[PDB]
Amino acid sequence: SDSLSFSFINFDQDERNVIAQGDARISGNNILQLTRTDSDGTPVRSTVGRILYSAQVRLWEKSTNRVANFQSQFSFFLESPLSNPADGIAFFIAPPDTAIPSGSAGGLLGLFSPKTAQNESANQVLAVEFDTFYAQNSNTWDPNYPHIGIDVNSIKSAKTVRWERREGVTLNVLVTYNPSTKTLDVVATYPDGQRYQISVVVDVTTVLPEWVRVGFSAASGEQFQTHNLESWSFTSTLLY
Amino acid sequence: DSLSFSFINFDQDERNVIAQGDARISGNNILQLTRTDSDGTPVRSTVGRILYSAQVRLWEKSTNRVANFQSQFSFFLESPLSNPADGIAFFIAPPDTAIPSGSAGGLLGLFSPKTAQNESANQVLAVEFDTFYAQNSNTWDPNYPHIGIDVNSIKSAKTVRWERREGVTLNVLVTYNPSTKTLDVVATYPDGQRYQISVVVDVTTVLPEWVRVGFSAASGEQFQTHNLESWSFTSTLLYT
Ligand SMILES: CO[C@H]1O[C@H](CO)[C@@H](O)[C@H](O[C@H]2O[C@H](CO)[C@@H](O)[C@H](O)[C@@H]2O)[C@@H]1O
Ligand SMILES: CO[C@H]1O[C@H](CO)[C@@H](O)[C@H](O[C@H]2O[C@H](CO)[C@@H](O)[C@H](O)[C@@H]2O)[C@@H]1O
Ligand SMILES: *[C@@H]1O[C@H](CO)[C@@H](O)[C@H](O)[C@H]1NC(C)=O
Ligand SMILES: *[C@@H]1O[C@H](CO)[C@@H](O)[C@H](O)[C@H]1NC(C)=O
Ligand SMILES: [Ca+2]
Ligand SMILES: [Ca+2]
Ligand SMILES: [Mn+2]
Ligand SMILES: [Mn+2]
Repeated sequence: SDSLSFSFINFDQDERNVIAQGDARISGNNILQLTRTDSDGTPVRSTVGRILYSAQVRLWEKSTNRVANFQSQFSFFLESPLSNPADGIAFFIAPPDTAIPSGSAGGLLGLFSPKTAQNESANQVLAVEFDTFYAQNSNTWDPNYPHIGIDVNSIKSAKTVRWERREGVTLNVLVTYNPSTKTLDVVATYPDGQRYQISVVVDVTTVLPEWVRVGFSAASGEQFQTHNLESWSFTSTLLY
Repeated sequence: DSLSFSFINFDQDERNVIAQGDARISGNNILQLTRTDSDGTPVRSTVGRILYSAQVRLWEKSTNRVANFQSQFSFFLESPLSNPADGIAFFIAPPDTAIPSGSAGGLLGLFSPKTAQNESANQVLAVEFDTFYAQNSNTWDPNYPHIGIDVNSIKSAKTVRWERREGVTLNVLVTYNPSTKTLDVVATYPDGQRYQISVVVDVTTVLPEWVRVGFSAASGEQFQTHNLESWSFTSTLLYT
């Protein structure tokens, strides 16, 4: 597999190329609802939901030293009745058999396990998070404000940019990886043009195995919010 | 909504290919569809096929959408025979398509003998590169080597005369334009010799909404290797 690209303008309830994990569901409105809701559609506590595209991505090839670029465009919105809505949605890359880690329903966003969430040598996850909950005595790894973060085998982001949550408002996001500069880029924009940028230098060949899957994860612990992905398009090309 | 992938060559640890029958990846990273012996010599009575694992949304009734697609591939054939058989085809079929019974020969791994010329029993769209045409056996063929477009029948809706070139790679582009409902084929040899064949066909009447795409080849009493060097594919669903 030298390249893979796909696009979801919206989500089909009869979608064939998605792996749904945990509470992830596609609504009759063609929205992917990651975290669980009750019978009235209200977000609930202690829920994790993830999707992965079924086709695997060859992110790099050790035997010829090729490394893939990639680009992921998506838009999402969050809804909650709470003052401190939690926990956040993330675009992430992980090994093809990745499953929801134990104890990940909360600040670990469905991506990490508590005893190893800050130990990079125990993880294989590259993620772009949209973190809404940052209480310093529980989400201790976080900056003390909502943020967009790039996670490199740790729930403690290698870099963050301050971010404003907007109840029910769609955020459009472009994540790009340039192999030649080993730069992972993140641009996020609200409908009014309000923008957020963040980037890090990361060598994916030391962070992830050669074959990966790509997708999204969201979680709520004691505090909750819905995490609604509306669209997603991805592209990756393996290059010398 | 859309999908694209490419194989510059074939990885022996591929994850997104469904192989059927005798298809395998060689040490040169070539997809060898039909069976070969231990010296790489073609053998009788063999079918091999591959399908990309991710399913293609070829059309959607409820939104009156039909997808375009393009398939770019290079293959070469080798045989010691003066009448080498039977051919390779790019094809599209329902997602659970399996090698039909009796299809190791002129049916190209695509059709079953009883139903091979009965469009009412088949769900196959294919572009075939047919090297064997003996009129008392492959009665459905024209009496010469040919490239043909097959619509639910081994009897091509249209063919163009073609020349087989031993061991030479043929470059093929197949495109489907849903606004003109035209499937066309441009095949080119390295010296520039070109072949053109096209058919007005409405995919919504020949194939289900969800399909898989790939290749098939076969040999019956006569034989040849059917070697796929590369394949790139893209498909986008558009309003019609
Ligand atoms: C109001 O709940 C906060 O305080 C509780 C007790 O001090 C914590 O248990 C709780 O943490 C859990 O929920 C948060 C928010 O969903 C989550 O980030 C964390 O991982 C725990 O699951 C929260 O801090
Ligand atoms: C030399 O074999 C030819 O004549 C034989 C006797 O009539 C046929 O059996 C034979 O047909 C089978 O092989 C061909 C070539 O591989 C294939 O096209 C056909 O489907 C049969 O499997 C061939 O015509
Ligand atoms: C980090 O994880 C590694 C194994 O992946 C382990 O050997 C090490 O003890 C861990 N370090 C800490 C501080 O937990
Ligand atoms: C053609 O196929 C259809 C559907 O399988 C079947 O009903 C019909 O009897 C066939 N006609 C023939 C055998 O010519
Ligand atoms: Ca957090
Ligand atoms: Ca034939
Ligand atoms: Mn964070
Ligand atoms: Mn033919």
